[PDB]
Amino acid sequence: MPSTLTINGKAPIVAYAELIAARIVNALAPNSIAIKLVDDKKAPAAKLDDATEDVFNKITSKFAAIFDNGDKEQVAKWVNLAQKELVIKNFAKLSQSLETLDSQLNLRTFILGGLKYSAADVACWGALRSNGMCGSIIKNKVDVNVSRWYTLLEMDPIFGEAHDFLSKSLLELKKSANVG
Repeated sequence: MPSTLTINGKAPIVAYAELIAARIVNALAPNSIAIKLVDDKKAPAAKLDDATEDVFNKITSKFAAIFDNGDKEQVAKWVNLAQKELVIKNFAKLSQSLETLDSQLNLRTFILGGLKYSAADVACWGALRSNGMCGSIIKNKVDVNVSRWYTLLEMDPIFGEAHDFLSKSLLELKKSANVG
């Protein structure tokens, strides 16, 4: 019986990282996680089974067979940056954090430099997807490595259609609540 991941469409910072993690898991091990929707700003952004705290890392550690690339210390640093810094809508702070990631991606396709993306990439990509402030910073401060890495991952439906998946599912949720 699958784990359940609840994703909240009225969360002011949408749990993209968590959702993409789950998409990766089910892509490689179908029916591992059942996705459930809520649409209420007075509810957790995401919940794995009954866990509301440290949800990303709980998916990641639960499905360790899938998230099997990256020294865990090094993955944690970048997951921390995404969850503690890249989601925060502060221009100066976001500028600095984006510079750190840009420098990291200078000689690398993915954050930790494998052929495969890792949890580090999932967390940072999700964080930036959730944060509307970053687009212009990335452009105007010429974080072109971030730009190219973000576009690369965006062309992968697992990442780039997560928003559309969430918004069509929420539409169908409203349509079902509204049938007479």
